[PDB]
Amino acid sequence: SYDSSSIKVLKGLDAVRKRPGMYIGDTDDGTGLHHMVFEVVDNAIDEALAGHCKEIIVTIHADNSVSVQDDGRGIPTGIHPEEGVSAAEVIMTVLHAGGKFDDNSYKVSGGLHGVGVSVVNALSQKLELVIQREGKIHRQIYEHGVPQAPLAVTGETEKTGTMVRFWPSLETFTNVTEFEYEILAKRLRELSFLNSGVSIRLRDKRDGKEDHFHYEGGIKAFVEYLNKNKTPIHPNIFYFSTEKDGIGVEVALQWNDGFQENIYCFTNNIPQRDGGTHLAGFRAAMTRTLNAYMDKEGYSSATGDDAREGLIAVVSVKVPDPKFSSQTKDKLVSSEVKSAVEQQMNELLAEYLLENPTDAKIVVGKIIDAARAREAARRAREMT
Amino acid sequence: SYDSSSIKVLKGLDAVRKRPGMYIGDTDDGTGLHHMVFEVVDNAIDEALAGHCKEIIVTIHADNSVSVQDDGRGIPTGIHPEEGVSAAEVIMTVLHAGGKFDDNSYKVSGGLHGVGVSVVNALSQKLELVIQREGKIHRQIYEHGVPQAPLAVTGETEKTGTMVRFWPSLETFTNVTEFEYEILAKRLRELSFLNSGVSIRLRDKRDGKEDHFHYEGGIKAFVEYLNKNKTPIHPNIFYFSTEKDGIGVEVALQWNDGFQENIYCFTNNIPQRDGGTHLAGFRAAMTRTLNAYMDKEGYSSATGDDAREGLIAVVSVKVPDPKFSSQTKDKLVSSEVKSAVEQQMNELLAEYLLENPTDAKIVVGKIIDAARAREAARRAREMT
Ligand SMILES: Nc1ncnc2c1ncn2[C@@H]1O[C@H](COP(=O)(O)OP(=O)(O)NP(=O)(O)O)[C@@H](O)[C@H]1O
Ligand SMILES: Nc1ncnc2c1ncn2[C@@H]1O[C@H](COP(=O)(O)OP(=O)(O)NP(=O)(O)O)[C@@H](O)[C@H]1O
Ligand SMILES: [Cl-]
Ligand SMILES: [Cl-]
Ligand SMILES: [K+]
Ligand SMILES: [K+]
Ligand SMILES: [Mg+2]
Ligand SMILES: [Mg+2]
Ligand code: NA
Ligand code: NA
Repeated sequence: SYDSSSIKVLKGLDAVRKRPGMYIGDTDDGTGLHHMVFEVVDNAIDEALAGHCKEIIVTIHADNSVSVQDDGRGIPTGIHPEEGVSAAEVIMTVLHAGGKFDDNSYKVSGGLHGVGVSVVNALSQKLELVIQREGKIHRQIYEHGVPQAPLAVTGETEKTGTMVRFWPSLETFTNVTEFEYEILAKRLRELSFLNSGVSIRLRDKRDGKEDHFHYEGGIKAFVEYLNKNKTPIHPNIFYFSTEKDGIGVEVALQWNDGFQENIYCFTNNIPQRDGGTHLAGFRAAMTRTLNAYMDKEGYSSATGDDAREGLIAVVSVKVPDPKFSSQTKDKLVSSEVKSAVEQQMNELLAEYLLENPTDAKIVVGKIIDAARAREAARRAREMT
Repeated sequence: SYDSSSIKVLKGLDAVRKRPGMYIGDTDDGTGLHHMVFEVVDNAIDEALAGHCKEIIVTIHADNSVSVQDDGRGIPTGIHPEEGVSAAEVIMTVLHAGGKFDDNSYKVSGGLHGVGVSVVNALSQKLELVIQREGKIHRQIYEHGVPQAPLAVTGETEKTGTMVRFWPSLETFTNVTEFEYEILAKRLRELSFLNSGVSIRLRDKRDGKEDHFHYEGGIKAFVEYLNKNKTPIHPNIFYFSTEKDGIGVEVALQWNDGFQENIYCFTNNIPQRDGGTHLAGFRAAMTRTLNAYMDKEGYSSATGDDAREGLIAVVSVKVPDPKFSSQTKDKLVSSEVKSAVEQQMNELLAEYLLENPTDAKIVVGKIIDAARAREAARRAREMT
């Protein structure tokens, strides 16, 4: 019988547990599990982007929980007038609730959906929240998203910040259920490059391992680190940072003598594994600008792929209201960011090539050599 | 000032309009726009999977709206006791509300989130809903998701079905704002192959163009259609359909003399452009089974990629509760479907090769030739 009683409305966080795929991704291969940490980290990084957080401490506890402490402003603790409970509880228990739906609290933020930490809460057998703010320490415990008591003052403090510790639910997560130090370290190291001046610590209470990430030199240094084990073919890393028409575009890149292409794209410090409009705009501008240079200099045929070979690049955009295809933010689907990246790249890359002739001639040589190798491969295939 | 007044809860469908990327995808390149149609179509296809719908009519109207009519059971019209309005209105106005959170109404369905048509409604300047059910015709109009009046009986009928017509909001959709016949036709043709016995019609009132898709022969015929403009190298399409351990696995495939790999994956008739665990399980089983055969027959080194070359395959799984990484369902993230596909493929592909020696020897030859071409390409690159 298919009728009005067949229609069910999922309330609170029930939808997250029912359909975890669309909120956290793969609950079996470990990617979703670690994404739980990243949602919490991203919220602390947003306090850092806002200029309020200078230290983030991530700890893997010996009981397989993870905590993230920041020294930001603290999650608001006061009673939310409409909802009638602490704003912190609203944040933790309500989907599409948060402080990033305008630019008053965070001018630019990786967070935008009002979903992330409420997902972590929904999918955690236990979550502990400690907030330092307005001279007071506040604490609350959740179990499978359900607050055990209202947020309560437990003492006094001169400090501000938020600590979230969570124990993932094994009713949701399967197979890969332990946290992997290196997965967290990779992301935190990257975040240090992306946030100069923010101390990021990782501590593993299981074996005593720890790291302190506080790189200077930003995404240019990130490119150096990424080319460390490789062989850069020219010495001057191309770098710029601009802010035009509301959009920040920061790019660093350098070619090596290998044959892989590694372009790391970020939007408000969140990586897009699956690329997007920023990547599209980067590729379009590289192809145009190199072709223009080779034409002008009489080095001209090479395609976009030949320029890709041996390339390491970091593309980091800052966008007031970006659009991602999912909660996990693997792909940027904002057409105006393609235009911004493409335009800034076309201008500044052309200038780089004019200002650094030694590097330009090396890169042209590399593109030519890639095109020659591609044609030889093609001819060899045809002939078998 | 960052405090409890900074925290905002988005209600009703406001979150969909605020953050359309995570609900419909790209609102500028036309993919999201057409996805609006596909959400409505998928709901009608689910009535077909349930055995209640035998005809679906998709119409592109001259005012740039689209309608989808089905002859299924009809969206329930009775008052929802908890919500206090028609179940149809709950469906249209509430996220994570629907009839696919258990298997009582639809044993297997592409729909699972309780989100799709409410998104279409949220992002439409106008939506018209007409439901035929329990001897009555019911109608309701929405504007930007807001019902203009409660669902009302407008007359009598011996028929059942649902008609949704929507006019997309240009406050959300930009650039590509007109519907493209061929985009809809591709998907509807595919759905006809996937749903033998369901008549699917497409009509364009702008120019009078129409199609009637009612292919027989299922996914085997789909493979024929896909190889039509190519040159199959062996005559017997590998095909099976099984249902084991709660999971349906249906595969058809055939090699052609070209060099592309085209594997079309589906879960409950919804395509995964970005692949997933079904694709992973398919690839794993092809590699194992071909290698085993070549070893046994003394034809053995070829990798998984060499088997990929010239391959056309359709992989269609039927899953009680699949997991997708997003509302647009581009990627299947269900580890148990990898195991089911891999296991069924290993068994039945091995049998196919034993039963069809002429085809097996041709395919082995092709894999060998691909491996030879790959090595020649590699050697040619190294030598430049
Ligand atoms: N560490 C923190 N410090 C201060 N405020 C925080 C912190 N973590 C969360 N918040 C607040 O809680 C809100 C909700 O967080 P969350 O559910 O993660 O959604 P979001 O960050 O807004 N967006 P998203 O992560 O993309 O879903 C944020 O918008 C902030 O207002
Ligand atoms: N054409 C239809 N015929 C009958 N029932 C329908 C039809 N369209 C929608 N429904 C009902 O409306 C519910 C909500 O649809 P919708 O918001 O699209 O979510 P869903 O189909 O359940 N899941 P999803 O599409 O993955 O978000 C469905 O689960 C059905 O119960
Ligand atoms: Cl407050
Ligand atoms: Cl009813
Ligand atoms: K939230
Ligand atoms: K719905
Ligand atoms: Mg967040
Ligand atoms: Mg649906
Ligand atoms: Na914002
Ligand atoms: Na179901």
